[PDB]
Amino acid sequence: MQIFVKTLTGKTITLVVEPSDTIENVKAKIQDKEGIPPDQQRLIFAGKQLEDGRTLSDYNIQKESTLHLVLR
Ligand SMILES: [Zn+2]
Ligand SMILES: [Zn+2]
Repeated sequence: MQIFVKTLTGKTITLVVEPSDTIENVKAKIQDKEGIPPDQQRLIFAGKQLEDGRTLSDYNIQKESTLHLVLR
């Protein structure tokens, strides 16, 4: 399973994930890719604000979904 995270400049990060990954796990992967601290990261999927402790499955994030990094 992979997801796409678009940064604030529109750069695409491609991540390998699992349905049970938390948003906090995803923020750690974005930090390794781009050097963005997790506390600087805010993510949305389909208009929903994603919380660190909830999982991809909890938000119905699927293969090939796109998330966005948005302003903190
Ligand atoms: Zn696993
Ligand atoms: Zn994982």
